Amino acid sequence: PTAEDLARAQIPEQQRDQVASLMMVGVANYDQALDALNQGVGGIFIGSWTDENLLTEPGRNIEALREAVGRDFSVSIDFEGGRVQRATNILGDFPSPRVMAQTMTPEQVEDLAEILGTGLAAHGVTVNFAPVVDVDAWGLPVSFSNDPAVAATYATAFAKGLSKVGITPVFKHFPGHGTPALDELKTYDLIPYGQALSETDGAVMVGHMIVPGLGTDGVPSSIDPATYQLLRSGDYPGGVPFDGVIYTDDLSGMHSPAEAVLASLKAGADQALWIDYGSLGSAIDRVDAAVSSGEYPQEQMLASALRVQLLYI
Amino acid sequence: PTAEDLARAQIPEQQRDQVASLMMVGVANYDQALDALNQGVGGIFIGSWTDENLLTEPGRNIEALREAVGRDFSVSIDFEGGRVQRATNILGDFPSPRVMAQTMTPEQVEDLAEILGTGLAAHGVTVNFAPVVDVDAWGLPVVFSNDPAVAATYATAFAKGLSKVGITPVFKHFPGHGTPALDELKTYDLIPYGQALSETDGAVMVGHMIVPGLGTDGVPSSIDPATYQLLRSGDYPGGVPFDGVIYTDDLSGMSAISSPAEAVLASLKAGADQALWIDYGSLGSAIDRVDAAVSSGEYPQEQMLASALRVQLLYI
Repeated sequence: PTAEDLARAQIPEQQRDQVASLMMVGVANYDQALDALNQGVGGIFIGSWTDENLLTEPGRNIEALREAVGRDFSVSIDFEGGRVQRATNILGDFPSPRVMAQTMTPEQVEDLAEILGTGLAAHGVTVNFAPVVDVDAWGLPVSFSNDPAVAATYATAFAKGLSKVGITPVFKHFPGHGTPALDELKTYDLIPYGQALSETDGAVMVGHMIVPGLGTDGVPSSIDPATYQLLRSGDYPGGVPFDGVIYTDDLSGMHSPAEAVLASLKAGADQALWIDYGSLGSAIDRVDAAVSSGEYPQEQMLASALRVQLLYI
Repeated sequence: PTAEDLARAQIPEQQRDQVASLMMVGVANYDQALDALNQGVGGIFIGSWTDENLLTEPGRNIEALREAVGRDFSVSIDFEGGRVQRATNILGDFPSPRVMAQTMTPEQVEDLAEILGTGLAAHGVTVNFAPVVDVDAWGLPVVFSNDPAVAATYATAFAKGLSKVGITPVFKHFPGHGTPALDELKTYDLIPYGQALSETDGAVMVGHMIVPGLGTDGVPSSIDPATYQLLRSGDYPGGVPFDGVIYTDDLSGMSAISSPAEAVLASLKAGADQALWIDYGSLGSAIDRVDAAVSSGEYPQEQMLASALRVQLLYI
């Protein structure tokens, strides 16, 4: 059968569970994770402060979660290099992107991601919110004169090593940094997504920056429909259309959380990421009601739910 | 012209510089490091106590130290995985040794150490106080539980990876963390040193633990001469004689189970080649204390110079 037809068959039956699958919440421990997944959430996020026993404690780690929940779900982490977190004592860390491109070859970085990704996979991570593809992050510090082709080359290698061991890489943060106008992003920070999305299977995460000339004035990109339409169409130099899953950056570090979740989904996101402090049920209430009222059109919601289900096939 | 001849010729001229070459201190920043190095210290130790700019700031990094100081010197770091006491975050980190053994092959661990070591080398590191060879660090938590052959296999693979990129690995902590009696260590925590010291060029760090059945009752291993004699002779199951450089664990934190200048002298007298400590305020005092001990014969001159030769060999 067709993979899409198989995923369509895995879309949840109840509408509350359909919209819940479009959300991904940061969790602090095993209990919070199980409570979120029992409400239908499509995935959980392991944050910098997340209890490390959730990775290592037998009977109360990710394998136990998959046991207690009889469905497929995503497990994300932010493992991009050069940043200590609770999970570092367990899983290690990449160097900072600047150190990797300064001192290693693209082949070493790809081989490094395969090895480190092996430890991530063995602990039940399925999504890594990395690599950064910001051009200046892979270059030397201090408008600038870094090379987008370098950022594209190393990000592509990094992502290929993760994919070899079954970890979905996610390029971030679309459409890039340096608030410079869209035209200036198209000749610089947008270039790496070209090679990134045409040579790997990675997903994309949209950031909160406000881009003059993209969509509506003063609106963060993560909740502006023009951002997602740009990603879908690929209408930028070197861009290729993208029909995979689009994540948001953490909507809590941006509105109320529930309104921000709905705002991002309505704009075109497939996975609304945020650090849940208990408001998950209120968000599901608000988003399910928007589908019933027509504020969130049903076919857009179901098209996103199909993209989410394709992750598990 | 042998390798040992070339190193013997680079041994410092004055006796004060000779004994100071047997010391290695933690440094807080570039200005402190350059001041330590102009006092003749053999090497510096980068850690969580160190200004991160010392690794990165142009004109104030390690490369700039090597330009300001004529002679060769060592730059150590503790970069091992699973420890919170990290010098910096820009270099990445290994997974914990348990995670490495659980989830990766020894071929992956070797290649991992070669890759991460490349970043360490490009920032001026020459010595890495890793790997731990304790059997339980490489196995599951304790319920003869874990297999010393696994610790030996992975610690050896880890060490070979660092060497490929010019970083000296240091096996630690001799004669073993776990305090069980020497006879017990001989059947367990001492086993990995056999493969480590016969298959690699790694150095060895002696710890501070008090081992019953080894030397004087109640004396930490780092200042007991019997620890170093055991390491030199390889007088334990599977052990080979080791004539490389022997480090002490951080002398500036030896616990109350037993002054800084006296600790340096005691560890060198006992057989160490590199007296290591973190709090650099006592460097001048230690140079004075050990220098006078060589003049008075308390620290025999041929022992001190043999150690100085081992140290110079790291640079040839």
